[PDB]
Amino acid sequence: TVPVALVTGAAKRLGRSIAEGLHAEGYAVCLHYHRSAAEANALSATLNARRPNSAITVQADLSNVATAPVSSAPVTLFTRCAELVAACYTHWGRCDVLVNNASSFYPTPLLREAMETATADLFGSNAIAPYFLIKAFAHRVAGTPAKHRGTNYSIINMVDAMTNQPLLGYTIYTMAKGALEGLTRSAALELAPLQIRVNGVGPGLSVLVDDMPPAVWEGHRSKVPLYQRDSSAAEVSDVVIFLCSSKAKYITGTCVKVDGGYSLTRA
Amino acid sequence: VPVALVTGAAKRLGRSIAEGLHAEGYAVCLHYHRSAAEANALSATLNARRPNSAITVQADLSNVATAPVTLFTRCAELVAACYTHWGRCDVLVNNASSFYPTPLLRGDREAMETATADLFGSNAIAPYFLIKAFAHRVAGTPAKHRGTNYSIINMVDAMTNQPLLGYTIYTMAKGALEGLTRSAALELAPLQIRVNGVGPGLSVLVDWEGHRSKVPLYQRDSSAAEVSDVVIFLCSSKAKYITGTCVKVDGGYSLTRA
Amino acid sequence: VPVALVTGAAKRLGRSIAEGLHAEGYAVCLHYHRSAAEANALSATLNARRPNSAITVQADLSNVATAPVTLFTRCAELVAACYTHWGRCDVLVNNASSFYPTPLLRGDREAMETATADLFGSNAIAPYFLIKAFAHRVAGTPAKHRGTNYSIINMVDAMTNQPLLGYTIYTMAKGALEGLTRSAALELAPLQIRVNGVGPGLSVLVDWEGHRSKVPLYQRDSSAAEVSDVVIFLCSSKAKYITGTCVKVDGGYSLTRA
Amino acid sequence: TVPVALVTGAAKRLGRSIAEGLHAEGYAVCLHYHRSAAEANALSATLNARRPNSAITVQADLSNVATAPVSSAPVTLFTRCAELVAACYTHWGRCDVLVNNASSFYPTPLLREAMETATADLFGSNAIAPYFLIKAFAHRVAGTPAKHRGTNYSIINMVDAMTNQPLLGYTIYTMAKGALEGLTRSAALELAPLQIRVNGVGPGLSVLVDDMPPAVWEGHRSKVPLYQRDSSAAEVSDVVIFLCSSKAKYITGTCVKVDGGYSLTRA
Ligand SMILES: NC(=O)C1=CN([C@@H]2O[C@H](COP(=O)(O)OP(=O)(O)OC[C@H]3O[C@@H](n4cnc5c(N)ncnc54)[C@H](OP(=O)(O)O)[C@@H]3O)[C@@H](O)[C@H]2O)C=CC1
Ligand SMILES: NC(=O)C1=CN([C@@H]2O[C@H](COP(=O)(O)OP(=O)(O)OC[C@H]3O[C@@H](n4cnc5c(N)ncnc54)[C@H](OP(=O)(O)O)[C@@H]3O)[C@@H](O)[C@H]2O)C=CC1
Ligand SMILES: NC(=O)C1=CN([C@@H]2O[C@H](COP(=O)(O)OP(=O)(O)OC[C@H]3O[C@@H](n4cnc5c(N)ncnc54)[C@H](OP(=O)(O)O)[C@@H]3O)[C@@H](O)[C@H]2O)C=CC1
Ligand SMILES: NC(=O)C1=CN([C@@H]2O[C@H](COP(=O)(O)OP(=O)(O)OC[C@H]3O[C@@H](n4cnc5c(N)ncnc54)[C@H](OP(=O)(O)O)[C@@H]3O)[C@@H](O)[C@H]2O)C=CC1
Ligand SMILES: CN(Cc1cnc2nc(N)nc(N)c2n1)c1ccc(C(=O)N[C@@H](CCC(=O)O)C(=O)O)cc1
Ligand SMILES: CN(Cc1cnc2nc(N)nc(N)c2n1)c1ccc(C(=O)N[C@@H](CCC(=O)O)C(=O)O)cc1
Ligand SMILES: CN(Cc1cnc2nc(N)nc(N)c2n1)c1ccc(C(=O)N[C@@H](CCC(=O)O)C(=O)O)cc1
Ligand SMILES: CN(Cc1cnc2nc(N)nc(N)c2n1)c1ccc(C(=O)N[C@@H](CCC(=O)O)C(=O)O)cc1
Repeated sequence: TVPVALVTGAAKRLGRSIAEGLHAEGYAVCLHYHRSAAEANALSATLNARRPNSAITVQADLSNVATAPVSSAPVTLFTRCAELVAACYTHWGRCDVLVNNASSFYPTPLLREAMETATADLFGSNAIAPYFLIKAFAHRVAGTPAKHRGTNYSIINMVDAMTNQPLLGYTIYTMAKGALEGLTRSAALELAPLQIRVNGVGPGLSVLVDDMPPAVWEGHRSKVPLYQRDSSAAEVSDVVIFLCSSKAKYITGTCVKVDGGYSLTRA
Repeated sequence: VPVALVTGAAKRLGRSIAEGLHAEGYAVCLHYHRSAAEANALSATLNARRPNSAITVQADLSNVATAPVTLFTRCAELVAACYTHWGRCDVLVNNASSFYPTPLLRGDREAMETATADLFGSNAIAPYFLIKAFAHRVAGTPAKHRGTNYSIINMVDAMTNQPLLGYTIYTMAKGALEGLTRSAALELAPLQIRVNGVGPGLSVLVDWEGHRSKVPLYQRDSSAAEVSDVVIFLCSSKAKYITGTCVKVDGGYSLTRA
Repeated sequence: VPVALVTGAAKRLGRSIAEGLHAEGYAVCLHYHRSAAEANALSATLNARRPNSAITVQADLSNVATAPVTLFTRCAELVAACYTHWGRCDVLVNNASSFYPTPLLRGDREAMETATADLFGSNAIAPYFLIKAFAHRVAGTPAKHRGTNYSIINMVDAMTNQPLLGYTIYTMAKGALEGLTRSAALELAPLQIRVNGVGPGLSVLVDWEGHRSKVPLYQRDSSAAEVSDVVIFLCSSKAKYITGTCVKVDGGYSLTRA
Repeated sequence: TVPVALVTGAAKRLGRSIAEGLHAEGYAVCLHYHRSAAEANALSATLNARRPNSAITVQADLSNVATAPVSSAPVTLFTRCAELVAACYTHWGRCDVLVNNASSFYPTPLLREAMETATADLFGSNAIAPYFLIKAFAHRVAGTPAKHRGTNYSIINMVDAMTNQPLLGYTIYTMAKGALEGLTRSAALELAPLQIRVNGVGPGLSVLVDDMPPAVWEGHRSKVPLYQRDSSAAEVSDVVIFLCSSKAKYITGTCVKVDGGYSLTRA
């Protein structure tokens, strides 16, 4: 049987490595994107060239805002999330794995309309959208006759090993990852009767090159105890792939740091 | 005369905190949403004990616009009310909180959206804006006239790490509130504003034998004072080196397993 | 008149805790190992303030036999000393602790063995036996005459989760002490004995700019009182619902990263 | 190249599944035992029959006590630990992985000579021995010319997902696993310059059958959220095997619970 994975924010960086890793194990993957349409579609062609009808793309703004319909009233985040899960059942009749990877990240310093949009985008992508996606995912397994349910349902939330040692100026982001840790434990307990495992993976510093200038990149990366560098995308994605595997079937409600020991440091 | 702003101060733990802060000598702003009678009464009682020592401000802390006025603005006005009235705000206790189920399994969408805005707003988004407004006011006060003992206390939950079945949005919001405690504690340290949490286990359940009987210490839920006295302590000059920490007040219930 | 047993009470934080407990009215047993002069002096000062309010007992708390006498026996005698003298022991503060490096990399074996016995004994094995002896005495006292406020405070470390390079045995012993706090808090709940921890960050470093300057709140280490006042609070009847918990007193240093 | 793993307490149950799992990946394994000599030696024959010269056995009491020499003065735990690591270099010239699995577990209620032996056995097996074994392991890699060091050194400590919700009456055991968590973080930081990763795996309830009578076994196992049963030995060992793999190379200083969500419960 060919299981299916829905990966949010899958066009590049960590999300693309998670989609590639799952595809390498045999999963058909639904690649969600927000602004990186070209990149998502290129990845999709690359995957379908390797194995036909093994990848599809779907667009969505996961911020906690209402959007205009694509054909009466404004569409809610809840609906958009339900439609992402639906795309998987419509195309392949199942959704075995959900990886909540999409996430906005920018400052919200404590010391007008921008603040409201930042709250909805940072909390929606990192926490409210994952909540609605898990709810739609669980509803679809619950509506599937037991004799037709898959045998290895897994949800992975991408959290952050370092949020307990806050990055100064990123309060809303930090709060939203703490809510995501709370969703991981609450959903793991609640969904355990359906055999749906829910776990987190929390990178420390990963693929810094694209986000920081040389000198800043060098300076951050030097404080990681193990290897004195940021991780590669595969160093993170291989752990997500292992948690979705049948070998990790007794693991639920846990968050695994993939941080090279950065959380063990002190100023 | 120091000033304390207590959210959800009309009754139960919020009332107990206001009383305790009032006994150490603070002037207290009693925020309420639906409990106007109870709020006004408490205020009258406190003013009877010591004139012009209590006021009341109403506000919905759900993350919704009202007749428009955003949540932020409402939060800022609550902080502005302490200044306007008494010219200062030294303590802030984020206690108001909605709490009911949001089951993952089994007009409905609109109610779901109201529930996320109410549970997330009261437990996390409002506390954030309140913290941001409190900070902005301390920063704007010339160093020479600042208070010497600014403390912000967030009421968390000792048991959210062992989730209550069917309360996901609430649990997620308390997790966001723990994050806010650590982040604001770090960022507001230069202004000497301490930010800490207090996490009750089972408290004032009546205001049940199945639940109470599982608490290791005393086999009962706590009284309101058993929690507010901890909150007053954290606000005292003696807990001056304590910041970014959450103190459980749960009789050992978090030490238990099924 | 309640009685407190403070280990490593001769100076620094231990001295500050004894002073603070003495000011709330407790009779205090001042344990010491090598600091006889300082211990005896403190005792004289306290007895000058209030007659027959302080004593001194010497004991090595390393996990070694002495001239044989085991550590357990020595621990039991320390508890027996409070009873013998004043007929009661209501509070126990496990503060004594050895702290020096045990590097993983780069007669030697005998010194390694002395180091494990001293660091593990003082920070964890002694506290265990002391707790076991304290419990045994409360259990043996007819319910009718027990105290009404038994508290055991273990001095932990807010920063052991971000280890100091080269102090493995010490870090492991503080981890064992956190375990003891939770286990004894759960097991001693029926006898109403509370067991909690207090974890300093950087305190009384002189009794350094590199270290101090990294503390978010105040950019300095704490004073002794900034830590002992927390310990006295936990021992007070007002923190009666608090059990099995560790309170950090670190100025936010545990919130930092390299 | 054939890497070597030293597994303590490897004769049965979880330890034997960890040794079997590592051997299946190609490692030569040194099987340490204390009282289960016959069982250790049988496993050793089974492994060597599958692949010659791939398994050896070594005996040792890991309690923090001195023992009589096997040929002047009484031998210390430190020496016995160093000799376990030495056995691997003597036989195969290397020791790539160390799994600290051996552990005593029995009550030490708070409410004569037995207490001293319990303290040394419970703290030695669960914490002091792991400390000395890691120290000997690190010393041997440090003494190996860099050009000859292996490329994937990993130490795994078996901890306990449930020690933060203490089992009534097991104080010394609980304290010793807390010290083992402290050793995991301290050693991960200190050894990171040598690229030696140190992580923990913490089962919840596993292979209960042998340790509990039917009715008690049934009652405990029913409180696990996921599956309402205790785990199998492989459900735990597959996670240890994954953490020793090159795919887990950016993970250090972390403890992964394998508990079916049991730590998420409350009384
Ligand atoms: N990189 C690192 O060091 C760290 C990573 N993590 C976590 O790992 C995960 C992956 O990290 P990384 O690859 O760096 O993440 P990115 O910052 O690269 O974001 C991944 C994607 O999320 C999407 N996204 C952002 N906002 C929205 C939105 N409003 N609606 C829908 N999608 C949105 C984007 O899609 P598009 O481009 O299509 O718009 C983007 O490509 C994240 O959850 C992150 O928080 C945690 C700690 C560190
Ligand atoms: N009680 C317990 O066992 C526990 C409590 N806690 C925490 O302690 C704190 C106090 O607990 P408790 O006293 O039980 O709290 P309540 O359930 O009694 O609520 C306190 C108050 O908050 C207010 N509130 C609710 N929704 C809103 C809203 N949308 N806008 C503004 N105000 C709102 C109410 O005001 P009004 O009545 O005026 O409308 C209410 O009186 C809470 O943060 C709670 O999560 C943690 C764990 C356990
Ligand atoms: N100071 C700090 O920054 C921090 C302290 N803490 C903790 O707070 C507590 C108090 O700290 P601090 O005041 O610095 O402690 P110290 O380093 O000053 O030691 C306190 C005392 O413990 C005693 N002691 C040491 N070894 C033994 C032994 N083998 N047997 C009996 N007694 C012994 C000593 O007694 P004598 O002098 O009479 O021999 C000594 O005065 C400790 O548990 C410590 O780990 C935690 C983090 C930081
Ligand atoms: N089973 C479970 O539910 C749980 C397991 N864990 C942990 O997982 C690991 C494996 O668990 P499990 O298989 O149940 O363990 P066992 O209790 O079966 O013990 C494993 C082995 O440890 C050895 N051992 C005990 N004392 C000593 C000693 N003094 N010196 C040397 N070796 C000694 C034994 O060797 P021999 O037989 O050769 O004497 C024994 O076979 C342990 O660290 C345990 O604490 C944690 C939580 C739950
Ligand atoms: C660790 N990290 C990498 C990084 C890149 N993309 C991500 N994307 C998401 N969704 N989540 C992350 N955690 C994330 N992290 C970082 C960390 C700090 C700064 C940095 O400090 N940047 C600010 C400035 C710092 C400040 O506000 O003081 C900037 O915008 O330049 C950048 C990237
Ligand atoms: C601790 N608590 C009291 C209580 C009362 N008011 C509060 N108010 C707020 N704001 N926050 C709280 N945590 C809170 N807690 C509890 C604890 C357990 C259950 C109980 O087990 N309840 C469920 C079961 C859930 C379900 O199956 O729907 C329920 O329906 O409430 C209720 C209240
Ligand atoms: C917080 N502290 C003060 C201090 C003083 N006495 C104590 N006494 C006890 N019992 N426990 C403590 N934690 C303690 N702490 C510190 C903190 C850092 C360093 C410091 O960085 N030191 C190293 C570096 C280690 C090395 O490379 O060997 C050292 O040699 O002590 C020293 C003392
Ligand atoms: C979860 N577990 C399985 C089990 C079996 N072997 C192990 N072996 C080790 N080394 N470590 C473990 N954690 C471990 N755990 C348990 C848990 C409780 C009891 C049980 O309660 N046993 C006591 C009695 C309980 C009590 O003392 O009150 C007994 O000896 O019968 C037994 C096994």
